[PDB]
Amino acid sequence: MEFKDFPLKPEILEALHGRGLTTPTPIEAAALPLALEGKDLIGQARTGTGKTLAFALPIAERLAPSQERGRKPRALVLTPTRELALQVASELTAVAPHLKVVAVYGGTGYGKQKEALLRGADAVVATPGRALDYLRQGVLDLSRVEVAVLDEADEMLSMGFEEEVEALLSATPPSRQTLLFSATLPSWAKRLAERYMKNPVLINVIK
Amino acid sequence: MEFKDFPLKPEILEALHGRGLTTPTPIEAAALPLALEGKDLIGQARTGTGKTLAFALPIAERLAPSQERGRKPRALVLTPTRELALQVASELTAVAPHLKVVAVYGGTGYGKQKEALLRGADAVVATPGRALDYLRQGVLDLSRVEVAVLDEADEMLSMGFEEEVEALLSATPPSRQTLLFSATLPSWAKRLAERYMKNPVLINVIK
Ligand SMILES: Nc1ncnc2c1[nH]c(=O)n2[C@@H]1O[C@H](COP(=O)(O)O)[C@@H](O)[C@H]1O
Repeated sequence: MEFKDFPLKPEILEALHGRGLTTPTPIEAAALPLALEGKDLIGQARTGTGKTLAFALPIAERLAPSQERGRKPRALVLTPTRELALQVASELTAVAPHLKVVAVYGGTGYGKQKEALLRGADAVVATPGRALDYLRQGVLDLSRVEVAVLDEADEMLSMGFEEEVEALLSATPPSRQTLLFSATLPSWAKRLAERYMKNPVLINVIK
Repeated sequence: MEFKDFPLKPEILEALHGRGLTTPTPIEAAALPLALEGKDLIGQARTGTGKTLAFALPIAERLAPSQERGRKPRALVLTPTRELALQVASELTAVAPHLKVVAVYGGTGYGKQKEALLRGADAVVATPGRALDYLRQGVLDLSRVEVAVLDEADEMLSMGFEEEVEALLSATPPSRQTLLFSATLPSWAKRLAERYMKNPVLINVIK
């Protein structure tokens, strides 16, 4: 199946087409039917392998546009690094032209990102330490998150973000959809699946 | 996604709708994009009903009608039990109305099944012992198999059919597509995968 073969809004298919994005990777191909219907998934694939559309398209498809000033984000993507936050945000912004996407990461000041959150966001793509700095401040409100994504969860674990990731997920409604990407499914990932996911389907494309 | 949302032939969708089946189960939904594109998959789902369309629809879609007298099957579905051979043959028959499906199983004589095979077959659904016996007789020819399915591999193991299943797989062309369904993924299944499958994606829906 090409992306054209999935039940995607015409505007999303045209945004894909324009970027030369035609063909889901195998993890995407298997994940999309479930993810598009709101189901929780664990995607296990070789690190850095392409899987972004497995969560970006479900976010694009699930979230209608909003103009409401100071609205809280309806999608949260946690990723380990600024570099991945910037790359994912860019990919998501391109496939969800209707959504306000804000990247959040430390190693710079608070003002700029604080002002974006306070203005409005539909999707936040965040490194966990900086994201948590915001929740306890009262600036990041996670009470409307509909879709949470854990990107490169093994790296988040190796970096020592376990407690931050958990606290951030705990600040979201358990009624959300959760998508977990882990190369190796270590004990922490399995704890996440048990504590923070609902009957998640495992898709493993490490051949 | 409903079955109508996949790229299936209209006559196959009509066959499904005529059986009252509109919606894939999660295993079916996640499997179909890859299976319809000819890729190998391991589907980990509970024993019993709920998985047939993950292999029956790819078989229906992949195989064009043929009228050749005495033709050899292009799909082989192995089941652990005689009851399931009959059940799966019936299910496949219904969704592939353009194909001749022949059930092969013990617990009865050899004549009717042998006559059916000699007349010709597009798909054979078999228990492993009877299938290997007909292979040895030169009645069942597996040289044209394009799709091989192992439905309920765990029971095949517990019943002691490992040798027979491996011999049958070995008798088919390695160019084929292979779909393996297992509730537990025991070692034997993993070694079958390693030997007989091509970079399979694993999809585990067990709750
Ligand atoms: N279906 C798809 N087609 C093309 N590029 C994709 C894709 N899904 C996906 O995530 N990408 C990109 O592929 C990148 C990874 O590619 P890699 O490093 O494995 O060559 C990801 O970071 C994305 O930028």
